[PDB]
Parts: sequence; structure tokens; C-alpha cells
Amino acid sequence: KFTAQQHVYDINGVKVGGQPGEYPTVLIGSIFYRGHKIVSDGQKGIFDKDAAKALLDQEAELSAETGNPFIIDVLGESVEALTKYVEFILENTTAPFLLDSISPDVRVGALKNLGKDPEIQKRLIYNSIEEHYTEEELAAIKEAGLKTAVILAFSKKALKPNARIDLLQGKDDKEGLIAAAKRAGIEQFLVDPGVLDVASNSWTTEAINVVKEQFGYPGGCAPSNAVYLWKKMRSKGTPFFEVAGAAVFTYPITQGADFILYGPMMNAPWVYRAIATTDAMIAYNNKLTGVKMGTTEHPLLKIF
Amino acid sequence: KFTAQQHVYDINGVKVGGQPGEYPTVLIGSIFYRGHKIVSDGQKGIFDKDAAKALLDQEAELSAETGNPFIIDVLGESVEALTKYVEFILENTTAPFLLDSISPDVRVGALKNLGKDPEIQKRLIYNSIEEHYTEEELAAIKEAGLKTAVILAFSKKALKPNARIDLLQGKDDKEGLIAAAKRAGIEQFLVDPGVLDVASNSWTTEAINVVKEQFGYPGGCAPSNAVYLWKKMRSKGTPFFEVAGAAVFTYPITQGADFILYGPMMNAPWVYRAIATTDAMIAYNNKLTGVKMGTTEHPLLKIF
Ligand SMILES: CN1c2c(O)nc(N)nc2NC[C@@H]1CNc1ccc(C(=O)N[C@@H](CCC(=O)O)C(=O)O)cc1
Ligand code: NA
Ligand code: NA
Repeated sequence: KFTAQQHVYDINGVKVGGQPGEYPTVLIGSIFYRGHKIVSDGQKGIFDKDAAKALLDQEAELSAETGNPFIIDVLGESVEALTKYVEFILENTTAPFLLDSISPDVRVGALKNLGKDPEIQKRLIYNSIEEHYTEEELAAIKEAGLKTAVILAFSKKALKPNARIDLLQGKDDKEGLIAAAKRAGIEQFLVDPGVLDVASNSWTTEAINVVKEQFGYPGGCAPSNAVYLWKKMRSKGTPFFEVAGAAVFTYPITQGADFILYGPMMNAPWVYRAIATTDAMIAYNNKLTGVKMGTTEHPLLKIF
Repeated sequence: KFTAQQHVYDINGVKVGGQPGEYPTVLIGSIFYRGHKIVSDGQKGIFDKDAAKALLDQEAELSAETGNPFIIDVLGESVEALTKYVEFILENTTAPFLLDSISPDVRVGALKNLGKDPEIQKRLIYNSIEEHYTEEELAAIKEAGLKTAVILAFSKKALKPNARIDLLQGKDDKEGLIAAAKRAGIEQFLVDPGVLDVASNSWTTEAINVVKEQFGYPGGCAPSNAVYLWKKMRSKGTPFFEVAGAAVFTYPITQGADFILYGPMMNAPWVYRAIATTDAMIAYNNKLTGVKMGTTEHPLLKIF
């Protein structure tokens, strides 16, 4: 149990945050990521609408089966592409989504196109306010009227978990990431301490623990970051890659994390089954602890 | 990190126990279990020795790959069979092994057949000292001069973790299982709180935690039966069954457990890959917990 009262955000019906076992893990699958075979032109955003819809429908079905809610990680390499991807996602699912790009300018340009749309304020989560945030980024976020952001509380200057306190709150003459986000009008903060490689997932989970223990923000991470590039394991094929991936993806949940970016959506069928199992066992512990489940739509009550 | 000074046993070269990240998880696969198809006659103990040897060779190869040590769970349904299986295991692997039957009469009979033998004393772990123990059984153990036993707190009269601790440590007019084992001359206790079902694997793990917190004995469990009786998930096939399995099997390790009985040895190729991944992440945490690795034969140093 965490000492700070936990923030539980309701993002278009998706509950994120809470004490361990209160709410199911929110699963965040990537679409239109680099090399995604349903994209034929990543600059113009030419993509397979039927295939994308099938992924979204599959996500909805797996979510209905296990009780794990979902937020879509929408990636783009160009303003044109990401704008089109977001338009498609708004139309073809109800889920919140991350506005995501390796390049901040792509996120900024996409926000200008999408505009201060009330639906965008409700369902678009800015991914992310990072160490090297710019003023034009904060201006774009404010002009779009966004209310929820991922705070990527990661730096090579703050490798230790306790150093996330410094990143979020600020230190010396440096504005904290929470302060920066608030200046941009953000009111809900999903804290992601970042993942470098598979092993370092344990440090990321410790950071999540610090953040929940001291501030009560929802904490999560992207364990997929080094898993898909782990060729030694992936080249082994099924089911070796999936069980290795399952070990990585479930680990933060076992230490009280609230959300996981599990990588390409095509992996959802095995990811949901692994994560739901972990959630079930954690929630069963509530019987001893006295923690009450926030919802009846929980893996514990669904997967057996 | 656990409160009590941890007992680390050296079971004929296999280290088991310690603080999280100190030693790799010990993996314990079952051979000659009920319905194991390499067995042509379970009453007489007639089996395909080449197929059995192939399993043992595979275990050694997987162990060499990840750094996870292995102890073989040797099951038998008759005194005749189990005696032959133990003789085979002694000459076809160097590893320690569990003398295992659901029938106490079978364990005791086999053990009597094995006599007083330094190799048996070094390699044979009695599975298990459990609630139905008899003075005959304790005397047979003492006569064999065994030094290590699995202490199994599986009981439908002890569901909650604290009730399992009561079974282990004694309460009221019961000496408890640890005390019973000591009377049999056991000096090393591999504590297995039992797995009642998949969801209650978290209670199993809580019991392991209390054992390590208060006594410092190595703790582990055997979730394979619970996983194989999970019809809903098993019906989904591969790789869904395996990733669910992996979530269950790795969960206790994420909470500091020392060993897992992972079920049939045929499942070793995926179990080792999942467990090694968890071990790698936990050992990476060692700086944060103030733990030192007790060996360089550790997944963190092998699987990347
Ligand atoms: C960087 N990381 C990340 C993070 O750590 N935190 C936030 N908030 N957001 C994000 N967004 C993107 C990413 C998480 N999602 C991912 C992570 C990794 C992959 C991935 O490895 N894709 C593969 C290609 C796909 C494949 O091989 O199947 C690659 O080589 O790039 C795909 C998506
Ligand atoms: Na949760
Ligand atoms: Na094997």
C-alpha cells in the first residue's frame, strides 16, 4: 500500500491509478510505429484502414474478455501522417490515445491540425512532456486545451529512482516537469519513469514506487522498449519470445504499476492474457489487505 | 529485502535461498508424473530411458544457457517404480532431486529400498514433510540420514498465509512441520506453502514472504497443477496458456521466492526463458536493495 492517497483519473471512462489491486492494468498498444507493415507511406500516412480497424476491434474484444481497459499509442513520423492516424482513431474506437512521435515537432504540428476540439481534450493524451520540453511545445499543448499528459520522468542525470522527485518537482534553477505541464494547462499526469533496456525495468518500477508512494500520480512505463530488439530471445520464436516478453511486461505490475505500453498491438492476444493473470493474483491479495476493487470489471472476476 | 538473515543451502552444488537477486531461481521439473507418456508401466517403473535422458540433457543445456540451477522432481505411484526412477536419476544426472509421491507409503518404501547412502544423503530431498506425517515416516527419513526436505504447508485447514505459518511453526498442541522435520534429522528446509488455485498464488507468495521475513528459510511453490486445471485459459492453446503459466510461475520470484516446481520437464524450454528474465531484472535491482550476487552464473550476466 502507498502512503499518499492515489490519484485515479477517469480518461473517457478509462480508470488509471490507485492502490495495488484497486483497478486493472491499463494496456497501451502501439499502432503506426516505425516498420508497422499496415503503413505503406509513413510520410503521407497511407495505411491499411481495414487492418487498423481489425486491431482496434481485437483490442476491444480482449479488453471485454479480461477487463483490462486500453489506451491506444498512436505513433507518427510526420505531421500529415499523425494527423490522419488520429482522425482515424477518433472515428474507429472510443478509447483515449497517446499522441506520440519520436519528434516533438510532429506532435506540435499534429496538435495545430486537430485544434482545441472538446473530443481531443477528453481523449488525447500528450506523449510526452520530457526533460527537453520546449516552450513552443507547451504553447501547442495549451492552445489545444489538453488536460492529460504522460510525464516522461526520465533522464540520464536521474538514473536513481529517488531522482524522479527532482525531475517532477524541479531542483536548483530547473523547473520541474509537473510545473511545466501545469503551465501548459495539464491537470492529470501519467508518470512514466522510462525504460532503457530489459534489465533496467526493475529501476523503472522502483521509480514508479517512489512516485506513487510520495505523490500518488498513476505510474507506468514502456517495457516493450528493449523487448522487441532482444533478437537473442525473439529469434527463438513461439512460445519463447512471448513468455520472455510476458515476464518483462508483468514485472512492473507485480510492484504496483498502473499502466504498460506493451509495444505493437499485434501482441495484444498474449499480452492481455499474461497481464490479466498478474492482475488477478494481485487483486486476490486484497482479501487479506482489505483494499476494495474500484470496479467489478476486473480480471480476478473474469478470467477464471 | 527480507528481515531475517537468509539461509542459503548448498544442495550438492546447487545454491538455494538468500535475499532477492543474490542467487538465481532454482527450477524444479517433474519426470514420471501421472500420464507422462515416456512411462509405459507406472506400476513397475518401465520407461523410455533415452527419452528420459534427453529430458535430463535438455535441463542441463537450459541451465547452462540461463544460469538457473535445477533439481529434478522424481514422481512415482509405486515403491517399485519410484525406486527404479531414483536409481536412474542418480546415474543419469549429477543434479539433486526430490523423492516425490502423493502416497507417503510410496515415499517411505522407496526410501527404505535406498538404504544408507552418502550420495542419496547429498542429492535426495524428501518431498514432503506435510500435515499427514507419521512417526514411521520421520524414522525412515532419520534412518536414511537425509538432511534436506520440502516442508509443504498445503492444507485445506490452512488457507490464509498466517494459518500456513501456524502449520509450519506449530500452534497449540501441534509441534508444526519444521519441528517434525527436525526430529527426522532434517537441518535444511525448502518451504512450499502450497498452491490451492491460480488466484491464491498471491497468498502462497505472501506465505513465502512471511517465511523469509521471520525464519529465513528458502521459499518456493508448485503452481503447475493449478495452471493445468485452469480450463478457461488452457482451452486457448499456445502461446496463451504458456504466457499465463509464465505470469503465475514468475509471480513468486518477483516477490522474492527462491525456487519453483514448474511442472512437467517438457515445459522447461519456455519456463527457463521466462524465469531467467525475471531473475535478470531482480538482480539488476541489487544496488537499490544492498544485495550482492553470490555467483556470476546468473541470468543477468548470460541472457542478453
Ligand atoms: C519509447 N517508447 C515509449 C516510452 O518509453 N514511453 C512513452 N510514454 N511512450 C513511448 N512510445 C514509444 C515507445 C513504446 N512503444 C514501442 C516500443 C518499441 C517498439 C518496437 O520495438 N518496435 C520495433 C518494430 C516492431 C517489431 O519489431 O515488431 C522497432 O524495431 O522499433 C514499438 C513501440
Ligand atoms: Na492496477
Ligand atoms: Na527438460
